[PDB]
Amino acid sequence: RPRTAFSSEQLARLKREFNENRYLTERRRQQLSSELGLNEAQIKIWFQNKRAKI
Repeated sequence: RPRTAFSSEQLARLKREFNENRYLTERRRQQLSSELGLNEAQIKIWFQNKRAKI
């Protein structure tokens, strides 16, 4: 699944969440999917790549 394009607002929210906790429980990933309008799979990959860059 190739990464989708995130909006400025979606990225801002993602970075803020990452800053709070960089590991994502299944439940939080599901709540973040609902709130941001992104597939849970896109959030998971964004989190994994972000930790790798870090």
